[PDB]
Amino acid sequence: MGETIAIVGGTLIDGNGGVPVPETTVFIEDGRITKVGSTDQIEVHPNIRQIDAQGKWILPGLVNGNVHLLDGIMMMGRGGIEYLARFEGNYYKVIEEAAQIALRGGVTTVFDTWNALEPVTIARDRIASGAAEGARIFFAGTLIGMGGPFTGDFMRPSMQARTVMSRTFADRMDAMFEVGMGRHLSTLPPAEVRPLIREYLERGVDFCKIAVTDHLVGLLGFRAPYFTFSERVLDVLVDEVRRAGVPLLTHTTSLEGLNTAIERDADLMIHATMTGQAPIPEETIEKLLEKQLWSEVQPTTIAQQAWMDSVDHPFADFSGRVHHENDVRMIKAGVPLVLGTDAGCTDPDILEDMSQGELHERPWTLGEDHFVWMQAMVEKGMDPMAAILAGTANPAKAYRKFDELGSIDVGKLGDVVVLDQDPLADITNMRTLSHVVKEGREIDFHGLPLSPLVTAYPRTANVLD
Amino acid sequence: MGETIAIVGGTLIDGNGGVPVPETTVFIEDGRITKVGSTDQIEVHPNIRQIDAQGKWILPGLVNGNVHLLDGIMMMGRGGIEYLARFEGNYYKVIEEAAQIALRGGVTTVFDTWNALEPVTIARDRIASGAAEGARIFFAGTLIGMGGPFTGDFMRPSMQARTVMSRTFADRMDAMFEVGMGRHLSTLPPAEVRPLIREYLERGVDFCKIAVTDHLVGLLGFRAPYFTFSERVLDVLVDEVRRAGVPLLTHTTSLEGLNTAIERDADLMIHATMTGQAPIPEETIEKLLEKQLWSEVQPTTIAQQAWMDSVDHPFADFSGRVHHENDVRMIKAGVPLVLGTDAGCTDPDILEDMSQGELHERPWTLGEDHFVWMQAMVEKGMDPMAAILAGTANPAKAYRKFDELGSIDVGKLGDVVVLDQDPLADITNMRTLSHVVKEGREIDFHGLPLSPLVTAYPRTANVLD
Amino acid sequence: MGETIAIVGGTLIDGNGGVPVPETTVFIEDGRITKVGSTDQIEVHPNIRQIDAQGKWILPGLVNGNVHLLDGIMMMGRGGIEYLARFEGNYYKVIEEAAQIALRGGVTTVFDTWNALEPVTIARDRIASGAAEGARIFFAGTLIGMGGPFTGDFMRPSMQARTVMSRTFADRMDAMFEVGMGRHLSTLPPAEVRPLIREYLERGVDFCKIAVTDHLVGLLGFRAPYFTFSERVLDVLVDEVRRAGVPLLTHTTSLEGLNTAIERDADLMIHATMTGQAPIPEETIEKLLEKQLWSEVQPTTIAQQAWMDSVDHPFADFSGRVHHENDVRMIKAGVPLVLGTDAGCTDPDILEDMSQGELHERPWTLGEDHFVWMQAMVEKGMDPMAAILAGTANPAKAYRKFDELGSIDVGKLGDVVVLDQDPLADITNMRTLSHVVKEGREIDFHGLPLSPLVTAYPRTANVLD
Amino acid sequence: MGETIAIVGGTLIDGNGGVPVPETTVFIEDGRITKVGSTDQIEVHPNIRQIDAQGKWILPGLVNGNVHLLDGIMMMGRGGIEYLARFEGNYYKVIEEAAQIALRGGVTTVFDTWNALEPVTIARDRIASGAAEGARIFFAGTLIGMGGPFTGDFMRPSMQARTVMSRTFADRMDAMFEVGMGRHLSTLPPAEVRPLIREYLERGVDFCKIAVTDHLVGLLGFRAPYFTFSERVLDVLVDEVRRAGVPLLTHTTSLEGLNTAIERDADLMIHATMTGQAPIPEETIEKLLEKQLWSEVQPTTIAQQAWMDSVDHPFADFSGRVHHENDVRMIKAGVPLVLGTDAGCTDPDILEDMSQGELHERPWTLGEDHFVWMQAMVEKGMDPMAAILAGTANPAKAYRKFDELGSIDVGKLGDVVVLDQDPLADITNMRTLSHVVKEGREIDFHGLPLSPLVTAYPRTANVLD
Ligand SMILES: [Co+2]
Ligand SMILES: [Co+2]
Ligand SMILES: [Co+2]
Ligand SMILES: [Co+2]
Ligand SMILES: [Co+2]
Ligand SMILES: [Co+2]
Repeated sequence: MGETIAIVGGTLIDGNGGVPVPETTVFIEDGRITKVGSTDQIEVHPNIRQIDAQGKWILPGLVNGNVHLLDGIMMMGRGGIEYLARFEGNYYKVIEEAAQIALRGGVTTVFDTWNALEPVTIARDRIASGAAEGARIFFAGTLIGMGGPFTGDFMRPSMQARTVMSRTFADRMDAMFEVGMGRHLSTLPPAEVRPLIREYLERGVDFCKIAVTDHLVGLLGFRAPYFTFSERVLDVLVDEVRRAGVPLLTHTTSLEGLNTAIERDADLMIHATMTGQAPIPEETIEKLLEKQLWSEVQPTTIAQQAWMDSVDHPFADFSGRVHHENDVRMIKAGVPLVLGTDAGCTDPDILEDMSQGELHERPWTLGEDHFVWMQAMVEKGMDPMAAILAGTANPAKAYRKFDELGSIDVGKLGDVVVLDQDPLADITNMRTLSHVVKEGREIDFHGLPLSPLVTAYPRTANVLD
Repeated sequence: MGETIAIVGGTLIDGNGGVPVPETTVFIEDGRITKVGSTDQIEVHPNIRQIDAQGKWILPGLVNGNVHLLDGIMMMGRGGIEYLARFEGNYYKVIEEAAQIALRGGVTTVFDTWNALEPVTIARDRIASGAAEGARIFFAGTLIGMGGPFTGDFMRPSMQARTVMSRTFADRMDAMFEVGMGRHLSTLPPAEVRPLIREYLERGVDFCKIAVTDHLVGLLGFRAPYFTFSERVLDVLVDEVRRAGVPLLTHTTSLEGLNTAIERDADLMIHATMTGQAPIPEETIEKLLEKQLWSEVQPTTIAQQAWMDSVDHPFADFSGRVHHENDVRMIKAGVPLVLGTDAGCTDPDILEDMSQGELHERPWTLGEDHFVWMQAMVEKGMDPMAAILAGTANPAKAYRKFDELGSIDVGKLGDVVVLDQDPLADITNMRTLSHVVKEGREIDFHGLPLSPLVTAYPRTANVLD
Repeated sequence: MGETIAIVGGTLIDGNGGVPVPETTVFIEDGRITKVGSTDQIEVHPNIRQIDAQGKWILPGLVNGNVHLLDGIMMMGRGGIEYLARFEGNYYKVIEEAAQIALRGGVTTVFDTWNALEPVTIARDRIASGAAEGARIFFAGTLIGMGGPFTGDFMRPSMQARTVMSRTFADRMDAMFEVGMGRHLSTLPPAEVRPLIREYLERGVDFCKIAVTDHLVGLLGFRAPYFTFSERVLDVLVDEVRRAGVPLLTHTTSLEGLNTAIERDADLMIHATMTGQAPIPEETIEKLLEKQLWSEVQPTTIAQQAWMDSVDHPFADFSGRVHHENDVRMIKAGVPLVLGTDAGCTDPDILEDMSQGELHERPWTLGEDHFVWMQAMVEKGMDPMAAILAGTANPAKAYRKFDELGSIDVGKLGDVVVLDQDPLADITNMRTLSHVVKEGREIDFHGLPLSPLVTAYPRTANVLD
Repeated sequence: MGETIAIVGGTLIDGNGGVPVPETTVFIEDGRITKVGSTDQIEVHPNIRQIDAQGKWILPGLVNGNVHLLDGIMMMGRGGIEYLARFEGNYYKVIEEAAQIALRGGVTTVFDTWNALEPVTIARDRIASGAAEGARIFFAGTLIGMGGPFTGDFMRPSMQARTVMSRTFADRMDAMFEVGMGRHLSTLPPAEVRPLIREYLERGVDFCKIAVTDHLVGLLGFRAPYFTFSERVLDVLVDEVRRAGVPLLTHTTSLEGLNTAIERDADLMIHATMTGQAPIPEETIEKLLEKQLWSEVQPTTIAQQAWMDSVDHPFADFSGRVHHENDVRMIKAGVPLVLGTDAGCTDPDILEDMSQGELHERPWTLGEDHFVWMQAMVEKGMDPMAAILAGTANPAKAYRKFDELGSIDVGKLGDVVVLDQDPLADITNMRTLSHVVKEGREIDFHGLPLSPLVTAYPRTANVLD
């Protein structure tokens, strides 16, 4: 799948954190970066495709450490039934479309931390083999110990999908997301858990995410967290994940969940600063610093948060108040940080419901969510370069892919983006994409997605042959 | 549109109620009945297709006075969202499939008293023109003064679809069912109602059904009925319907509603015997007998009603108790009765939820509903011949189509069915279809529907190209 | 129960609409007004109690044409169960306390248009006989054709009390409000309705209120009104009310309901300008003018309405937008208008839930609601004198009590209030009460209610003997 | 506090499990047992009150290891609001009434494992001091880590009290049950949990019950259990409980919860056999046998469980199926068992809702619950003597009160009951009480409760002075 190209004469930001290098040239052959250096210092035979990066900035291909290519954030409110019913038969194409939408924003690698295993496998495999366009996918499959989209984990007091849908359909959806690893694992002794997780890991996942704490925030609010498992069952899960040799992700929503994750040396802790609206103790930050563990955080911009607060939004507490303070203090301490957003490609019927306030700097809008993330983190005092490293090298490191991707270095995959303006002068300039390259192949990124499916709109009631 | 055929040597039950005529032959040319006579009295040039009816019974094509080809009854519980979301783009084909399923049951003409106008129009016109297969369709479009499937008229206290769906989708679905004739009509002065119903009737409906009473039984139960309109607004609606020259249907759920419908000389009174679990007064029945108005009734069988009562079903009061007694008394009195069922082709995911008891002699299962109706009515004392007429000639008379269909008479359309066993001996023998003929064309009815859509099952999550 | 007193030397506003008379004296003997005229012109032997009305204004005792002394507005949202459970055993005392709270605001006569018959009878009879303090009560008992507080008439989609209370208690409350005249009347033929309403009227009510339209606004919103009865059953009810010789009240929520009420010559039409957010036609206003019928209207102040609109309040449409326009146009046409508010004495636990915006110029706060009403109507262009007549003579006339009360005239009951400042200069000066007299007895109105019950607060968990 | 009496000539079942000792006499002085011996071996100076026990059986005062004197089980369905609103002001008297109803059933000591702290304190102290009648009370106060009756811990998907009640009342009720030890504890670091539980234990509780697992079965069913706290927070709680010198109780709803409780050497494990409908592993039972820890279990009888299954009751899985099998296996293994029921004195309006089947051998009906427990356990194979010990000596042992009560031994409190029939011959004969003695004082137990409060019925709407 690799091709050959040269990105010529731009200011290079290679993702290793150093001072940027002007008039630099990147040379990619057969997918891989072979030469990085000064323009005058190396030659481009004109049988070779070139991009003119003069006056422009060269960055590695962007990396999102947490997306849902079947839109999971939606399923936690309105729209789950209609979306899943509408696209049954085509989930892998929904996933490919979402990957393409991510690619349209410069993101060449996505890490999907919750999805239905079958279609995300199909889509990853098709994208890897050139059979389909889109960002490179690595996935967890399901979240261990969490129920599917029609269980309590996606209910609200006034929103209970199972009251208005067939049990059969609901069960069929819950099964394709749970894959046998749902809430019932909490009823089992450790020796019955071990084989189930061992078998699950043999199914081909790139990493494993465990629900250390509950996923009941839609039902109970933010200040009543639980643990999904006893700690010895949790340790069973963790040990089997280590046996399988894949990275360990955690889902936590309390201070004690966070500490518990830290003491398991999690490779990546998803929304680590979501802590039941209780402030993270200095001790916990000191552990993150001593152990050099990666925390993913999911912030809101000043504007989005203010809008949320202005309408008493139900998820105003997800990133607001004490969690905002957590983000600020984590930044100021210099802990290892990873970009992730829970973003997905939201159904247009649900988008059409939304006010302009809801849409402006919306954190879950796949394709723009990473721009917004970097903006929000910089609004909280993060250094623009660190913010770029967060969306580039850091997730590669956390997921153990930094030998293949995440920085522009010889031997690594030729994923690259070119920006018209300086992202270190203004982080919103990350939006100023003009070229996108994946494995040395330049992408017509403005013409993505190739075959609109979810994003096809408006919708015709009776399509005539 | 029409073809030529002859049905030979069967006992004729012609639909006019007379003594059955043995060793009879029916001859059809270009869609029209040209000869009815004794067998040995008419030659069949044997280049002409023949059906050997010896030892068999010949009936007119069956007629159902009330169906919903988009399954409305379903939308009054679980399944509306998934069903409408899954088949958006294809509603007319859902309707054609249901029409074919009706045809598979011996029904050559269906009267649809609530549906979405655009797709039922498309389907009717394509079936009429030969572009699609199915029973002949006549329709009301919407019910004047009723809300769409995501309004109060389909809610239950613990079933509120709008709480878990996008407003945009809900609104789009309510608009294609309401077509501007929803609950808001109840807020208008008469002079502003007039143009809306005038314009509605210009959209090509075959008849018009008015909500004399409410449709809130799902929300409030059976003992709290309302009137939808004032008397003078009702005067406006009725006047405009009569001026458009189409039959007037009514929806009534109370004794006063029924009386109000009788006083307007309604052409057909849908579930006339549903009257708030209050018994129909003798004077009302005597009004029905004197004005000779058609009542559609929707009974349950003994087994079904008993299952319903056993599991304390929400709609046990639809046809149970006082409504059963109403049915019995209407039968004994000999009022004019019409077969109708509110049946539709139910989504297989919803059917798969059902127990054997729910499914057995289920009244809303399109394709078997009319058999079950006749069984149920004969269980209550109806004369089998009367029941057969209720499902052939009587609907045609009520809808003013008896000049074209509903009996086997010279000049009428050549819609015919053949049974292997005597329906007058045992009404369940209506199920023993061996031949079905529509407008002279014999139908391969065991092979319907042609292109399973709703009824395609099981459903595949990811269909590979 | 009458006593003797003289109100000396104040500017008299007698309620007949004329220019106010300065230096006037009102002389009451044994409950009745015996002399009204110039101060110099008549003598007060000093064995006689006097109030010094110098520099002050003399008005008749205030009259509220619509209250609920068991707080009905509350039962339509949160708090019904706890209130009714807390005060079972003492409803007549709740009612007396509320009457006393009305008296504290200058209101000497209240008309209660929905309540539980037994306790409102007990309280009226006790207040009339001196056994208990409070405003004079006249009542309807229940609203004919409406369900009790635990039926659909007080439900909202997210508020269903019967899901969390005993059926037994709920039924017991529904019975004491319905008194057999609930929703089931809609299921009956006219000849079965007649005796039930005839019997109900023999139970001792002062007037009868009929639910011409539905009471489902909490469940369905404002733009889906129904009629409770067929018009001939409605006419049965109306005729029996005329037979009984008591005033006819109507509840309407649509233009057609309003017209229907008008064509029955209703003595008082409660919230007549509540019309499904459709504008009242000129023709309907012309009928009100030609027939000189009384309309009660329930407006909001500019401030309260703005607050409601600022928080998307669920009952923002009760008096806002088109209904505001209705009020304005009714005022500008000069139709006969009556003050009423649906106000009650709200449980303090429910008041404690409320923001300051909700409480400021709240229309349903018994004891201040009439001040607010007059303010709101004057904000809409009503003449202050007409606004005073609306809360004084007009309800007396509508309910046919103007021969006994509602104006200061010889022969009438000696109900009087004294104000410190001029209500014709600023209508909020209606708040400046300094004396209150009922049947010639001066009231220590600042010390009401005598025996706090509902208003007793805070509430002690364990009261020790 | 104590009195003097003698019980003469009965078959003694003393609570220590030995062979029953015929023609025995028990002698009590100033509340204390001083003599147990053969009849003809001890003289009764006949100025001393006597109970003729000839032909009768003498048992220790019965003991219930788990009740709720404010009826908690009720609050998990319908009735919480009405019950708490109706009796605010009088909670301690509700508690005393329930204690008296326990006493009416032969129960002289009750252990209340969830209640509101203030009123249960008041009631315990007044019963202890002679100021009120009833069983001796020992209490936990609240359940550490559980929400109050208007939190998620008492919700069902279609039962959300807070949707129809004032926030103020709900909050006030949640505060008096939680006492600051609610769900928010799960958000805290260990060092901030420590002072709260330290201070909680200083408020005078007799023991402390910890929510090891969740209390969301009403909301999520039985197969989705969680842990309330991390291991180290649980360490803090347990450490502080042990340091306060009171018994440690646990609430567990999973196998891992049960194992976690066993590993902490809990003094009593409440509904130990409720384990997510997953069978208890043999190794857990063997742990119980080796550590000899007390398990409270809450079974259903055959009839009751069968009624429950017949009507598909929400709590059929509380004691049915795998939990029944757990009970059976625990009985066969001979683990230490304690009688407890979660029973309370249920509001008569709620009882009046119930069918005969619901009421028959109902496990939560205080005053009969312990009889039903013993019946249910003997139905599962328990030895009647063992069952009797489960309801006398065993709770006293688990709560560390066996030095004072639970057997008839010299030095212990003179709590005694007399039966007319042999409970070892048929366990239902535990119902044949003829005498009840508390601390030497014979109780007029047929005359309890003294002052019906909750149980006063029917309820009068308007009580005239
Ligand atoms: Co060269
Ligand atoms: Co912007
Ligand atoms: Co059958
Ligand atoms: Co004199
Ligand atoms: Co003010
Ligand atoms: Co029994």
